[PDB]
Order: sequence, then C-alpha cells, then structure tokens
Amino acid sequence: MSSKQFKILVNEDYQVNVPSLPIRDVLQEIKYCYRNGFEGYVFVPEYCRDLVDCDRKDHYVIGVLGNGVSDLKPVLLTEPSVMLQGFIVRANCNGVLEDFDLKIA
Repeated sequence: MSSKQFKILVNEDYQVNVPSLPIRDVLQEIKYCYRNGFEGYVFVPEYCRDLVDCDRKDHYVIGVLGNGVSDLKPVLLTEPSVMLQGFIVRANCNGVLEDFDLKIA
C-alpha cells in the first residue's frame, strides 16, 4: 500500500548523455514521477553506470537505492553506496522491460 510498481525500460547497452538537476528540482521530479510514471526515462543498472554521462556533474539524477522495494533519492553519478541499484535518467534509447517496486525515500 505504501509503494508503487512501475514498468521501466532498462538500458544496458547504450551510452546516454542525460540531464541533471539542482537537488530541489530532482526532489520535485521524483515526486512527479512517483505519481505520474517514468515515460521518457530509462533505468541504467549500477553495474553499467559507465553508460551515463552528464554535462553538470555537480547536479543530481534519480537514484534507486535498496533491494526489493527501493527508495527514490537524488544522487550524483559518484554515488558509491553499495545499495545503489541504478539511475533513472532521461534518455531515448532502446532497452528491455523490467518491473520496479519504488517509494519516495
């Protein structure tokens, strides 16, 4: 009752240059996405985090933290947490579908 399931395109193949945002705007964007879904976003697993580049490495993207029901939290591309599952980023590339159980940190 306290999380939501989403079908998100998973990118394991393509280098993507993605936008990043000030922390206040990523918090708002996480809230928007939790309510409205992740159209226009892909999930990049942490095991292929090298696929992601941003021009503003001082700003944030959507992080997926924890196994099972994961928390959505603003992260930097440096994020070294061992619970980092991946990033949810704006991108247009191909991929495969996976289900995610997410809630707002």
